[PDB]
Amino acid sequence: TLRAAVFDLDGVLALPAVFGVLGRTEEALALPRGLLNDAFQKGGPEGATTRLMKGEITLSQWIPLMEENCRKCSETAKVCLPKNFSIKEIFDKAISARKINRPMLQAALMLRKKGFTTAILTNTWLDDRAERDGLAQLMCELKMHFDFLIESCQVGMVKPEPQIYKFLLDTLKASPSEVVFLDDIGANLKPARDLGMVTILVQDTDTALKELEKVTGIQLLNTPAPLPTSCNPSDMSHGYVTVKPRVRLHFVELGSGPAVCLCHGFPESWYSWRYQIPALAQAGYRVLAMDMKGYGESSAPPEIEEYCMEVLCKEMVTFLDKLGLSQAVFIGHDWGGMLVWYMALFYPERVRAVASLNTPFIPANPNMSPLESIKANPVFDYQLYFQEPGVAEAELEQNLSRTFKSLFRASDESVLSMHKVCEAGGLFVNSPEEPSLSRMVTEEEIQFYVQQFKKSGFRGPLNWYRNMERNWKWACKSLGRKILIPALMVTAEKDFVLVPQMSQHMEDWIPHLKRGHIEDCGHWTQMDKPTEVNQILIKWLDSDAR
Amino acid sequence: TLRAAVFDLDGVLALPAVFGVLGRTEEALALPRGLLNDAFQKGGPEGATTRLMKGEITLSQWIPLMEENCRKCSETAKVCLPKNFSIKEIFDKAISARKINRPMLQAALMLRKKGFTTAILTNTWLDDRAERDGLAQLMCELKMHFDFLIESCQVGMVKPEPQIYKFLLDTLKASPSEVVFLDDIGANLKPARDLGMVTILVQDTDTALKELEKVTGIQLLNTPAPLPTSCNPSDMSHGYVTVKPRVRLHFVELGSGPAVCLCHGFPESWYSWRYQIPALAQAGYRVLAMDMKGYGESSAPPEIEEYCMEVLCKEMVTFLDKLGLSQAVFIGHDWGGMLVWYMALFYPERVRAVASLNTPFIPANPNMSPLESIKANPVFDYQLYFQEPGVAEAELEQNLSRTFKSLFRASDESVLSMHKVCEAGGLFVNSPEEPSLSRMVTEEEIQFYVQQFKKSGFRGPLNWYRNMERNWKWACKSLGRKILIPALMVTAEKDFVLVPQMSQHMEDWIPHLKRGHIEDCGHWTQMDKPTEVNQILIKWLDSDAR
Ligand SMILES: O=C(Nc1ccc([N+](=O)[O-])cc1)N1CCS[C@@H](c2ccccc2)C1
Ligand SMILES: O=C(Nc1ccc([N+](=O)[O-])cc1)N1CCS[C@@H](c2ccccc2)C1
Repeated sequence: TLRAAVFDLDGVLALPAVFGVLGRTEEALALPRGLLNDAFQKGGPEGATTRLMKGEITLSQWIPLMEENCRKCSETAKVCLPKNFSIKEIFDKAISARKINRPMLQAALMLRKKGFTTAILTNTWLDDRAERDGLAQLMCELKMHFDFLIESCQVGMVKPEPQIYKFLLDTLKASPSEVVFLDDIGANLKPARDLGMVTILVQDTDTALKELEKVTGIQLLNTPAPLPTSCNPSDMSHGYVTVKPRVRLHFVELGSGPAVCLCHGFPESWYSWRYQIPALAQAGYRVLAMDMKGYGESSAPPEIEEYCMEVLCKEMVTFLDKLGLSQAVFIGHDWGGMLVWYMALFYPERVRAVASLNTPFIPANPNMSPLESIKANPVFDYQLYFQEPGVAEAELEQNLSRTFKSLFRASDESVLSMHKVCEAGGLFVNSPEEPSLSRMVTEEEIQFYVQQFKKSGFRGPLNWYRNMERNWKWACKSLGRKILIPALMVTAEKDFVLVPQMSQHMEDWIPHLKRGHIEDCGHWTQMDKPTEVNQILIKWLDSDAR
Repeated sequence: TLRAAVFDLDGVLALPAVFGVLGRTEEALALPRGLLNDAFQKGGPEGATTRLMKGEITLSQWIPLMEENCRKCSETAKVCLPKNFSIKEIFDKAISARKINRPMLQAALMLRKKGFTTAILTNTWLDDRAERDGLAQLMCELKMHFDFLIESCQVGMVKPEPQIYKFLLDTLKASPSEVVFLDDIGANLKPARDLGMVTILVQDTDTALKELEKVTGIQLLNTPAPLPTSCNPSDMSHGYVTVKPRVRLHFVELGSGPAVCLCHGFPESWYSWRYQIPALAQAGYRVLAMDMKGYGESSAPPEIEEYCMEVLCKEMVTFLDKLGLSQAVFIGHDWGGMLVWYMALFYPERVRAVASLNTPFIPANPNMSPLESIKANPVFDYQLYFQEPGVAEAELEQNLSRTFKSLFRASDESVLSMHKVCEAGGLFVNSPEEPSLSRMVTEEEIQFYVQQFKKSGFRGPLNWYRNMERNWKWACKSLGRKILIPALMVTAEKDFVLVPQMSQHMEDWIPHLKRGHIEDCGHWTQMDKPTEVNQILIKWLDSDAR
């Protein structure tokens, strides 16, 4: 019974095969057929290429040796190489053109999801070229999805030598009959077959995957669109900044490029951005996913006033100061969306661009108390329930698993009524003791929220709702301003608390506002429709946020 | 008696004054004298500029109002404004030209060092221009050196209104007679003087500083070159990455731009880079200053083999993987310098560029055991003392303060002999019990090292020396390679362990190697000559590392 799948890199996990460029070059330059591929393999086990693949020499030292072999071959073939012939240019272009074979990666991802151990086994080189970063980025993107990456230049062994296959089996801790090995080189497949491994010669991806699903008994072809890559909390870089004596802010950090600060809502976590963090970093951004004040590993002081928008925003500015960031693009959802509009209004010099999921920008009404404004909307009744210190804390803290399972539900999963919460006497009074698991979350993801909230509970989080008057007075100071930095408003069709129509007048205060809209999407935007959130954010980031 | 110094921004801490550009523009465009400065102040307390400075409107909303005022003024003066007249262009250029007044900043730094509370009090605006980052960067660089930054647009008050001065005194927690207030605007100085503050009208910096030193009794002019900005450990962003089940790596992170990974030596800390971290971040880099494996907040497993170069390097690659960095420039000192050359040799695709302080690159001799090679050099005797587990640990751990005070000494401060350490029976056998404090360190800096080493002691650190044979065998695999990525070798004249002459053959293996050399500099390069280390590293980074 199979339990391990091994993939080659060139011609299997990445296409077009860097190998196939020698053939393409011969054709484009009208050189004798196989001349370049012959110079490439010259000397066989004792030649320059084997030394390169074993890690004896680097790619830059190999380049002149390949050029000498090309000349020796051309002399024998009684031909002339072009005037401007460059092995470096040929390989720079070939490596740059080589991209991940997405259906092959999806298959390896599915096999690993079904309990297989997966590995990449590759004949590769030590790349010291000026443009080596492109390949580094490729290898980084691919390697994260596999249990092991075995590189010939690192192990000092090369396919087809039998030792590399015994090394593979030893790292896999598996007998050969338990292993599928996929390669585009028939000669490199032979030693695996000779040991009794199931082997697949890869020409076109589709046939290789039909052979692979026939042999594993797992559907890999024509399968539904998979979810974006999520985060394993223990595999992340965890950052901590003290913003004032009793307050520290925690964040998860991934990637390089312009800083993108992700601000979650109520009652959430940095982990609410789990499907966005890997995608935004892959898109060329440095992601800083916060635990907002009152949450997870960030400090949660008890005082109500520690949670007014003026102080929360001041602390986020201090957070940038301490990290040495002059700006960040700010992306918020829910209460984090409210903070992000206030960051744009009060600190435009620190905000590269601003985006909000669900939360619209609505200016303070100076002729009405915020209580009156909240009371006018029947959907906002739950906010009055949140006012009295200790009441919502007791109910939300009574059974953590029940709390998250009841809150975190898709629009079709009997959401939770938000009207007559005060009349009813609580949020979960008409809710089951043991709610069913929403399709948006796994049991393990729920238990991450339970564990996070065990530290500080709901006092700090509920305090974000307890500064209505304080926030209203501060917001009134900004009534003559306009938001003129790049801005994105993303609406969610089925969010019945933060309804798309509530955002209809935003243009009056943000004239150049850009929009996104997600249909069949409830309040929990990020986990409800992760693929579409990612597409809308990356498109806006690359156009408007550098 | 004075105890607080307050500085204006424009014309005082930053020059040329953005104000003075209206005059310059009038002259360059042959417009009536004061026409632009008159349109700028139009309406006085009720005009567009006051609304801007109070934060009622942003800089982008103000721009058309200033243009209307310019036209109204020109109509009255019976003149025409040019065809291509643009307030935006004028202000973009003026703000971009405005730089920190370094001697004024040095004076504020000296006053704060002598116990003064310092503040910036400024009439400024909410900057939402596309080029707002330049000013954001300026404000960031300046604000870090002060106790308070009071901005008119944030407090909704403006100089010369008396309320802003009462607000200043309340934030300073000081009576007016205790405050020096420096401003380039005579009208903005009057309310401070009226309250009884010592005031200084700033025209030329030199006269202002003579007035300032006369009044405080502190030398601020013609003073020696100050040290670069250091780090306060509690003010930094602290990062943590798990690289494998029992191993986590700690780092301090500051700035934005290409990732620069700082690797300390023995027996050191991330804090050994304290004078480099702020300077490199200011220079446009993202600094990651490590606690190397075995040190500070990083894990310190007991096994010798956990500290061989192959594993240390593999873990540093995993560290980049987990942070989502395809590359970093690697800068090492001492044992960190050795690791960084090995990162370049084994993982060139992950190393943007490589620099070493003191540690040369010397290839492994395959015809001699590493023990023999170490025994050949009399200065390397202390390494034989470090071999036997527990022996050097007991001596180095006996009195932590004595350990660091004995080790950390400048070339002229009776360093410590490194020959006949085994014969002598220890490192400190001819050393005093209570060593004097080196001029390189303060008592507080010593106590930071003491506190860090209290966690794991010297077992993990000494284990870096205990893998001679293991490192020699691994290094021999790289004997046919050359280092062809950008490389910097920095030599220290008076390092008598890592002598400059030991680096003389490096070109044979690193043909394009660049060099730096520091005269009158001992082993502790970073703290011995911080200004020169900073100059050499920033120059090489901007030329060779993007
Ligand atoms: O209550 C909110 N969202 C929310 C989040 C979670 C739940 N929940 O039930 O889990 C309910 C509501 N909001 C956060 C974004 S704006 C905020 C708001 C503040 C002032 C006025 C109107 C609306 C309301
Ligand atoms: O011992 C070293 N430095 C050092 C650091 C601190 C002290 N000290 O006394 O504090 C003494 C020596 N070295 C680290 C850089 S290369 C290393 C080395 C390894 C192998 C062969 C020769 C030299 C020696």
